[PDB]
This record gives sequence, C-alpha cells and structure tokens, in this order.
Amino acid sequence: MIVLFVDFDYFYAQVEEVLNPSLKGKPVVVCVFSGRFEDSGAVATANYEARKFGVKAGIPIVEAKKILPNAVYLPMRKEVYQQVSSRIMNLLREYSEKIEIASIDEAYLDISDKVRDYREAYNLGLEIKNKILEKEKITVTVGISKNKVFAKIAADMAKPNGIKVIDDEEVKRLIRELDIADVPGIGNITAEKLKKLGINKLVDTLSIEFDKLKGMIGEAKAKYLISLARDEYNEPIRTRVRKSIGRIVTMKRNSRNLEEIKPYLFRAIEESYYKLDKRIPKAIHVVAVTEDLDIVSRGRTFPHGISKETAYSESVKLLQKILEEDERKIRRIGVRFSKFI
DNA sequence: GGGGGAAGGATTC
DNA sequence: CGGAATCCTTCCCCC
Ligand SMILES: Nc1ncnc2c1ncn2[C@H]1C[C@H](O)[C@@H](COP(=O)(O)OP(=O)(O)OP(=O)(O)O)O1
Ligand SMILES: Nc1ncnc2c1ncn2[C@H]1C[C@H](O)[C@@H](COP(=O)(O)OP(=O)(O)OP(=O)(O)O)O1
Ligand SMILES: [Ca+2]
Ligand SMILES: [Ca+2]
Ligand SMILES: [Ca+2]
Ligand SMILES: [Ca+2]
Ligand SMILES: [Ca+2]
Repeated sequence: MIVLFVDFDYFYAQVEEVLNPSLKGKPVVVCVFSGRFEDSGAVATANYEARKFGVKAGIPIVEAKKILPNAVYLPMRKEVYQQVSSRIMNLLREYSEKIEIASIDEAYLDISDKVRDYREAYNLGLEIKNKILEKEKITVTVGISKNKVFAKIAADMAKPNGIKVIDDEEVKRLIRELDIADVPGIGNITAEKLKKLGINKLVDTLSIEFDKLKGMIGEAKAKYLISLARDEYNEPIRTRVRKSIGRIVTMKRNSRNLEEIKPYLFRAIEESYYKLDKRIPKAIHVVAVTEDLDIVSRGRTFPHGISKETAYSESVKLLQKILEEDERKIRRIGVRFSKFI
C-alpha cells in the first residue's frame, strides 16, 4: 500500500498573500479577535517570516504585537480559505479515487492503483506539487509512505515547499529514533505523560506493560502507539464526514445571568443553522467556556430531526441545566449540532 | 458480561 | 490569551 499526503503550507496566511501579492516577503499574521477589547484574540497562522521571530498559532495577539508591532495583522476569513481549499481538493481528486480529506488543509491520497515503486510515486508528487501551484499559486508539501501516519510524519519533516519519502527501511529506523511527541495524534498532555512512564520512542511502547500504558493515555491511544511500534498500523484511506457543526462566541463580559446570555446563544444558533445547510441534526449541545477556560456542556438527542424552532426552544433548557450543575461564571457560549439524518 | 447508546469530560489542532 | 471539531470515559436499560 502506498499513501501520498499533501499539506498546504502556512495556509491561511498563504491565501491572504495570493489575494494580495504585495504581502509576499513581509511578515503576515492571520488572527481571530474576540471583541472584549481592541486587539484581543489569538493568532491563527503566521507565514515563515513571522514564525522565525517567535510568532506562531496559539499565542495572544498582544504578545505578538510586542514582537513584530510592524507586521501585517489580518482578520481571519475562513469562508475564503475554505473555497480555495475546496478547489485544490477537486484538483487532487484527479490523481486517485481513494482519497481522504482530513481538514481544510490536508488530504491523503491512496495512490496505489495509479502507481507502483516509490520513485514512480515521488514523481507523482512533484507533479501534484506543481499543478496546484500552476493553477492556484499555492505551495504545499508532500509526504509518502506505507501508511497514513508515516506519510504525515514525512511531510512534517520535509516542510516547507518539500516532498519526501519514507520507505520501509527508514520506518524501522524511526520506530526507534523519532521522538514520540512528534507522532500524529499525540499532544502536550499525553506527551508530558509518556515520560512519567519512561517512553520517548515508539519502540518503548513494547517494553512497558499494556495495562500500565493503557492507564495514562487511554486504551485506544495505547493500542495505537503499540501498532505503530510493531509496524502493524494500517488504516484504509477514506471519506470522513463532518459529524458535527457548531459555533461559540465570547461575551463582552463573563456572566451567569440567563437573560444576558440568551442573545449570544441565539446568535450562535442562527449562525449554526446557516452552516448546517441541507443537513438535519438529531442532537444538540449547548457549550460554555468558564472564565478559567474550562468547557462544560449539556446536550439532548431527539428521536427525529431538529428544527431551528425546536433548537431555539431546547437550547434554553440546556443552558439552564448547565447554570445549575455548576457554579463558575461564563465567558463564551455556543451550540453544536450532531447525529445528522 | 456486554451490546448499544446517550450523556459528560478531556484533547488535539 | 480564539475557536472548531473530535476524541475518550462513564452511566444506564436490559437480554
Ligand atoms: N489555536 C488555534 N486557533 C485557531 N486555528 C488554529 C489554532 N491552532 C492551530 N490552528 C489552525 C491554523 C491552521 O489552519 C492550522 C495549522 O496547520 P499546519 O498543518 O501545522 O502547517 P504549517 O507549518 O505549514 O503552517 P499552517 O499550520 O498554518 O498550515 O491549524
Ligand atoms: N481531535 C483530534 N484528534 C486527533 N486528530 C485530529 C483531531 N481533530 C482533527 N484531527 C486531525 C485531522 C486534521 O485534518 C489533522 C490535522 O490538522 P492540522 O491543523 O493540520 O495539523 P496537525 O494536527 O496535523 O499538527 P501540526 O501543527 O504539526 O501541523 O488532524
Ligand atoms: Ca499545513
Ligand atoms: Ca495540516
Ligand atoms: Ca506545525
Ligand atoms: Ca507533536
Ligand atoms: Ca499548526
């Protein structure tokens, strides 16, 4: 089996450049402003010029202006990045049939019935890696290996504007030389946990006992790391369909007043329904982020689809159920819809 | 014991 | 310090 992985480079910031070439060369920073005050939000993306000075996704806009006060701060425009993304996907879908769109900027192509030999694949990369830019002017990275995971790991290493292959021999070298923190699916919390057990390489997962491991990262996660280490990881490429659509907003003031919240919650719902498009959800969750950034949320599932009217109706019950089962003040409130018909 | 889910909390990105 | 979506873990009804 041969998996080819494409990943659009510094995507949001890269699109704002295609749309405004002048920016190419200068530090660009796409961010999300909440509203509580001027320049209050987080950074979503930054091109490499901005990154090499310490600006990366996740940090406070304030903390970034204090580093590159003279950088171009642009507001995020997801609807645009989504359309540009959709065109390229369709552009990718002309190489394989077996295709898995992971996110707005990633995709896995099972280029197996279209190719052989790694060399034959690599070439296919430089190809894809070139039609995209010809037609859309976007630069991407390609990674290719035996399974989904190593193909990604490859692309991570080989970025930016790269292409790279990890044959079966190189995989073996990695299963024992690569930091676990760098395995897809593993994050800060689970990462800073495997240490507490004495694991830093995929290979370690074989030493530790299954029950010990199973109890810090989880049974699913555990089985996942073991499989990669035994080199038994092999998941078919496929589809993936949004199983949930929702929206959350930050209120100008943290509050516990049902009347104050209601308007923000209703804005979330109306926005949510628009995105639902022609999909009927049978479940709904009200979601709230406390001021210490916790997330609490109550939902209800229905034996049939939900109408905006029922949605407006039920959400208020859920918003209360919450306000009761807890004590903290609310900062952000929103809704999520799932179990589509 | 465990299927089959709904409901609640935690993570990754 | 923002926001979207998924991912895991527990509780329940019952054969
Ligand atoms: N806290 C966050 N809030 C909003 N969006 C975020 C946040 N953290 C990360 N992201 C988004 C922005 C990007 O779409 C994406 C980052 O993807 P990434 O695949 O790691 O590639 P890269 O190193 O080439 O640059 P880029 O990340 O921007 O695409 O996730
Ligand atoms: N909750 C989740 N747990 C694990 N993987 C997820 C989750 N949600 C989404 N993904 C997957 C599918 C996404 O397309 C993919 C990655 O999104 P993304 O912004 O690219 O990069 P990344 O997670 O790959 O880390 P990096 O910052 O190095 O690029 O992760
Ligand atoms: Ca990317
Ligand atoms: Ca990506
Ligand atoms: Ca990254
Ligand atoms: Ca990592
Ligand atoms: Ca990232």
